Amino acid sequence: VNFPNIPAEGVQFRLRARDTGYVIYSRTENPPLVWQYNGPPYDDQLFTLIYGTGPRKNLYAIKSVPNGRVLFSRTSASPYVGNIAGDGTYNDNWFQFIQDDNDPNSFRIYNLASDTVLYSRTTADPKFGNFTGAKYDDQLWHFELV
Amino acid sequence: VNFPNIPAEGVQFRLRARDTGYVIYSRTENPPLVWQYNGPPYDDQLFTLIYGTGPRKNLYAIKSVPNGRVLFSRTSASPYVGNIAGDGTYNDNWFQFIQDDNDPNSFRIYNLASDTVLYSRTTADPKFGNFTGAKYDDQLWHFELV
Repeated sequence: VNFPNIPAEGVQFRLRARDTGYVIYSRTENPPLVWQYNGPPYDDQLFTLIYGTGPRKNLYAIKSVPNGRVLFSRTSASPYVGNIAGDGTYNDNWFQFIQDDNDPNSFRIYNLASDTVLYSRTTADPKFGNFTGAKYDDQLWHFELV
Repeated sequence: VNFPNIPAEGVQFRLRARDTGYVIYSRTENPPLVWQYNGPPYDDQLFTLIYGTGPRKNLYAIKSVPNGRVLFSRTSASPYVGNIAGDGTYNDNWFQFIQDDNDPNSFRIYNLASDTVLYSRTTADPKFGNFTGAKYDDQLWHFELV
């Protein structure tokens, strides 16, 4: 089931993991350019969505407020999760927000191209990344409106 | 997780529901034109897949062997599940085969355009159809190679 409370285009938010409470950042210098962060609010944690239409209905690109790059999530080469210019030029820039089957206020950030979800955890490296497999709580996210 | 054993293009199969044991048919006369059936093998139960590429990577159109129509699954207007000419001209012609997380030998037939899965049951009308909501065993299918 698609998440029923996806922000409108233009609406700013952070992506905060339910369990760790960490947020995603997306920046242009100092790799890793996309990772998780536990600390104060900074601009590179801010996103809006580009809504897919036509064949991309129910998919979205996740676009950085300060730098305009969109996220990607792939398994073909490193970095697996990253950012790129182009407003969703690449197929692996397109994400589905899939409501959790138990917690209606959380969702997984699912990539159709790579069949992966994003996760945030505290112990096992890599502590942020993408994953194809079973459902775990560390895959659950919130849109934190700002 | 995408079902790991999706038939090659050109390979014929029936779509058989795990629990009811019914198969899907897709025909051109006698509505309903797409429905479930418990009976002898007929050619209108045979399908092959068209593999999506580009924005349709990991999606598939489900094409009738005898009549060439592809399935659709929609919520805009009746019939909700049906067939139509072409090789997936329409966005609701494109399906994802999503492995069940508990029974690795079964999958759901998921439509990205309509956010629905196909189901087969013996109880309430409509006994075959599409559905947006919780996961149930009546949504589980097999590819039956012929």
